[PDB]
Amino acid sequence: ALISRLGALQQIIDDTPGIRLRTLSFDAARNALQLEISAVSSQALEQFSQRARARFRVQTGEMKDGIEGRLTLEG
Amino acid sequence: ALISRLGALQQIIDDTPGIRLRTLSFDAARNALQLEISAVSSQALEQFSQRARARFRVQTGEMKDGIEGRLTLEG
Repeated sequence: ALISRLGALQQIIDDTPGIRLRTLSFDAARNALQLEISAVSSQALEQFSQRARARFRVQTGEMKDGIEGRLTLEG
Repeated sequence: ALISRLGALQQIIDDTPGIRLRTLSFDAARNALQLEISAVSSQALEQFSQRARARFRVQTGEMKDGIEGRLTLEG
């Protein structure tokens, strides 16, 4: 649930140009994985959001020379 | 660094009676993995701390019906 989802997420990050993992947090009790993404542009972040949405449950939101994305996955 | 260390950590958690992962956080920039452990007792948390210390760099500290451990790994 954690280890296997992490590999999938890392694959999508790695496959997606213009994206880096900035931070990641996991809460066992909520079985929730919170991800903060750095992106070169809004276009790159949308590339990533829809790839993540294709594999997992949900779009990536928020956003803050400096674009960030927030994907809370639940399982 | 993240994916491979996670599997090692999960092995030690799983091998150690009386321990559960409560939360986990990773900061890419510090290449730092923060772990919060729930334990049945101080004895279980010491069992875990020394296993983690054997594989990684550092002892697990803090502590807070409710014992917790904090292992910040750096890589």
